Amino acid sequence: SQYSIQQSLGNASGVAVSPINADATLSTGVALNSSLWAGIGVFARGKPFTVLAVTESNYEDVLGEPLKPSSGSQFEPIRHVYEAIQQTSGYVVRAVPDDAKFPIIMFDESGEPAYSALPYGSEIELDSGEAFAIYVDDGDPCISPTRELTIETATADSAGNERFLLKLTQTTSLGVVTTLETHTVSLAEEAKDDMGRLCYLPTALEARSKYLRAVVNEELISTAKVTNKKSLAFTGGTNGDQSKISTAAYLRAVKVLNNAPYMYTAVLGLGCYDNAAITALGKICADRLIDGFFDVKPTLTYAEALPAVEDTGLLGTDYVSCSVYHYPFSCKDKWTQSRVVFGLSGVAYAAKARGVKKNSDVGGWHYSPAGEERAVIARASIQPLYPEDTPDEEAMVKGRLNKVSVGTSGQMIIDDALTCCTQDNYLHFQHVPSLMNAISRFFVQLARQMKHSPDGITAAGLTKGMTKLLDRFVASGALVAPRDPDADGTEPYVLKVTQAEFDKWEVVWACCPTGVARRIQGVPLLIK
Amino acid sequence: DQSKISTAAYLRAVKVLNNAPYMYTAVLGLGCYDNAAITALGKICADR
Repeated sequence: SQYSIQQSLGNASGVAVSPINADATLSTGVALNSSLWAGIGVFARGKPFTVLAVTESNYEDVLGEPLKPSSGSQFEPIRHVYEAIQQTSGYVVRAVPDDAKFPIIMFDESGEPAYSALPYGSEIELDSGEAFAIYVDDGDPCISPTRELTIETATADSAGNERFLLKLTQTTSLGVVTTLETHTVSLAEEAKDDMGRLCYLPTALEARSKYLRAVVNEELISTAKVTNKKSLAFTGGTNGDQSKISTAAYLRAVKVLNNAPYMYTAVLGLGCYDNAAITALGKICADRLIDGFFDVKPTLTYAEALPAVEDTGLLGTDYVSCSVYHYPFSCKDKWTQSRVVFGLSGVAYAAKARGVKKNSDVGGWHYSPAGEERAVIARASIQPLYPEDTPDEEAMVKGRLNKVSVGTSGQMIIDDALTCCTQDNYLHFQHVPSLMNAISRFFVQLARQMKHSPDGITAAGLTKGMTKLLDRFVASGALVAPRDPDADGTEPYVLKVTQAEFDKWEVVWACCPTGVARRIQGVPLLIK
Repeated sequence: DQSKISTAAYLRAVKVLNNAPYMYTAVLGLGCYDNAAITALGKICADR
């Protein structure tokens, strides 16, 4: 019609405006100064084999209350999570034993309920007389506190379908009874609630409720009717024995964590001392170009610590960014007030996060996770496990094992930044791989955004983006002038974007990383 | 019954709005949660 604006204007009278170009102002949003930690573990409450999300204000309820050290070896990951959350949120994966079962309540045409329990990861087959089944997907075995489900009759909708109110409430062993969630659902395939949302039972429970799930029987759903049932009771749920877990469960959990569609920059090995799982997490590091902080069993003597590092499998050249720790000390627990021992992965990641939060523009990735201002260990009544033994500093450094010490003022600190790389070059320090991986991740983002463009745009865009990013790093202070300014020039970074064939755009950037200050030597002199 | 309306009616209404001989600088999607209608209104934006 009129007031319309064309864009082509080919060989005919008229006026047209071309669409806005906006190609010389292409930025990239990656937000490099952000770090999240991902880990697997064994907990009390949570959905098994499904990626979770833990923040500083919900971990207690999403992951359940902390376990008890006297129960067994399952008390480690909760403490690791508590020590690592202090800085940033993260993602966890809960792995359960084989015989863990969740409760199920199955109804019928008349409405008389029946109870059962089914192992995790299995769907439900409905009997002939069963109309619909409701089960709990929070992961809690519904043993303490108990959980009760109530059905109440409600007013029918405008169309005429009957909608009933579902109320699930938790009751503690002491006697405290509080409501937990409520809904208005119906068995009709098209009925709607008062607010207009869909009220069909399966989809409604799946979408708007994070505690329950339901299934229905298509044949019997037409004639199904529900009565008024008050104060039902889930039963049969059982978390099983969590002391022992087959390596298959850990492998499945780490595979799920691999396939998780999220972003994280640390693969913390939360209290999982299994060689296969540690190797898989190292593979995750190598694949995603991130950092890992694993730790050997913190109950081995200094003599057996060295062969265990070779055993755990990351010693080689593929995993150049994974650090291995060892903390053979005792401590007094924060919650249960007992004598417990656990690892150092959480504190190592806390040190790394404190380092990465220093710079604000691009984030400081060049700070090593050690020292007395960024890696202090906060515990209670640290009592050494083997006071009669002594470290093996030279052997530890040759075997790539970071060691704890006592810094100034008497608080224990981490005093090494050595990775699992065996080659004796710049790559075995901790900060260099992290900085290079940050650059590589930014490059991947930029090139993915800029793929499939003509060479004229591509060359200029790539050069501009890389020059800007590396200038930001140099201004931050992570790159310095080369050590020998005679052969390899005098610039911190050298960038070269070239074409190899019709489409092989090749970018080569060489950077000079900063030098950590690990060994300091003073030589006093006297002047005649 | 104004509860349910076929997408044909919404398409006809948005076509009439497109062909309207007036001047406006905002194409507010007043409480119409239909994918086809929203796409048509986006077309109106991109055109005018």
